Amino acid sequence: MRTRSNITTKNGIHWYYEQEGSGPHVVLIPDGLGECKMFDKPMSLIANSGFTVTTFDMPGMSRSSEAPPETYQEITAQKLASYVISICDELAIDKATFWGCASGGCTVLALVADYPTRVRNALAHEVPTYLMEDLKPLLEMDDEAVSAAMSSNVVVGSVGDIEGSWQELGEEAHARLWKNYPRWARGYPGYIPQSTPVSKEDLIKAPLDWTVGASTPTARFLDNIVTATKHNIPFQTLPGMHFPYVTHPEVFAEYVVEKTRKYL
Repeated sequence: MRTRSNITTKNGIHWYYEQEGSGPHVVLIPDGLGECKMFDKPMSLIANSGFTVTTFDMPGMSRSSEAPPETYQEITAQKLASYVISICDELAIDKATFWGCASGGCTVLALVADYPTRVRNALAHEVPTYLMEDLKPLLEMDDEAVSAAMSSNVVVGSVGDIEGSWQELGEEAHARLWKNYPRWARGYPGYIPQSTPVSKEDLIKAPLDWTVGASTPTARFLDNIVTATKHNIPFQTLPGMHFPYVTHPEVFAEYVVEKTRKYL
């Protein structure tokens, strides 16, 4: 039931998307790197609970790399939500549950803020509200091969596994990732965190549950816990850190299907 296809929305982004299952829609928005191979394992498990799961590579990244620059430069949470709604329209996805980590978490919050009608329920994980110190070196590195190396060693710091779950993403996926690192570095950390709608009025326009990785240092996403606690957004930790769908696919699937059926 795992269909793979491509499609172009009228904003010019030539997406690569995947779908599997039948039931209510559950969309898995990738993180900054925009590689939906990271959803390959848990997507089948989420679909096996009776849901149509949709995922895709993000504009300018991986197999969605055929996109205009603005879609991967000076990126805001509102730009990304605009792009996610466009493919959602093209796939007749009327309303869905949205997952998003990091930059994808900004996207879901922007979806709740500006497209609440379209979200049955949102789940955000480790959303950046500020520019993190260990990201600053990556910001405006002109050599793209140095940028990829430096970016890739900041990202594996954020992955919470050192025994192959990162490696078995494949060599094709890690090749696509190698081109993605410099493009993400130059478009996201200097532009997406300030745009994240964590406004008190913006978080309640739709159901939202919030998570942080159980093993990341408290100071990193402390703002996420305070923001979520100050506005009765349900908050919880998942295993691992920044990529729980990569390091803990089964527990991640149970969380996703638990939170979606709770609003069905």
